[PDB]
Amino acid sequence: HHHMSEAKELIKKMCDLQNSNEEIQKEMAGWSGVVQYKLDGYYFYVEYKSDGTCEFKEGVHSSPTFTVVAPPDFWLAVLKGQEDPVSGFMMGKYRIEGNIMEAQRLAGVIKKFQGK
Amino acid sequence: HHHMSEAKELIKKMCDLQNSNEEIQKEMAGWSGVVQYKLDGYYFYVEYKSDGTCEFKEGVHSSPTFTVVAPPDFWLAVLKGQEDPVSGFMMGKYRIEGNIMEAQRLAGVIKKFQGK
Repeated sequence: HHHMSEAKELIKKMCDLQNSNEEIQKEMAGWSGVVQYKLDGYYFYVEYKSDGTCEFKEGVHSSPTFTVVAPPDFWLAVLKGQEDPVSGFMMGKYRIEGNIMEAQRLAGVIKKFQGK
Repeated sequence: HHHMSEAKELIKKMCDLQNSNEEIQKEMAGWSGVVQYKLDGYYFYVEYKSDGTCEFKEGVHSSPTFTVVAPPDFWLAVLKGQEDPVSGFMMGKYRIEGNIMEAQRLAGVIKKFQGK
C-alpha cells in the first residue's frame, strides 16, 4: 500500500527510537536545534535537545535551524538507506533552506585558534 | 594601519598554525572540504584534508563545500573573536552560499538508525 505520509511516519518512529535508546542519545547530545520538514504538503518538525532527546511536532516552526523541502517518496527512500542525501542534494533531488550549520561550523573552527 | 586584506592574511596565518600544530590537526581530522572566501574582491579558499591538514589557495574553487561572502572588516573582527559569526549571520552581517553541511548532518543522523 503506497501512501505519501510514510516518510513522516518513519521520522516519527525514529524520534520514538531515539528517545528510547541510551546510545543514540549519547551520540546526539551536545546540540540543540530544529529541523523543519516539508514533504509535499506535510509540515512537521523535530526539535533536538542538548541532552540528546528530541520531539516530533506537527506543523511549522517559526524559526528553524534548517528546513528540508523534498518529495515524500524520495525522502522515504533516503530514510531507508536506499538513496544518498548528500549526492541527492548535489543532483537537485530536494532542497534545503538555512545556513546556520555552515555558520556554526565556522565558529567552531575559529574557536581552536583562540589564544594562539 | 587599516587595510582591507588583513582578514585574508590572518586566515593564511591560521592555515600555517593549523599545519604546524599536532593537536589542532587531530581535532580537524576526519573531514574534507573547501571553504571559499569572498571578502570585498579578495577571492581565496582553504582546502581541508581528512588528515586534519589544510591548504590556503588564491582565487576561486569551481565547487566548494560552501562560500563566505563578507565585508573584510567584519570578518577580521570575527577572526579575532570580537564578533560572533552565528549571531552575525542571523542578523544579516554576511552571507553564506551552500547547504552541503546541512545535507551531511542529515546523512549522519540517518546513519544511527541504520539497522534498527
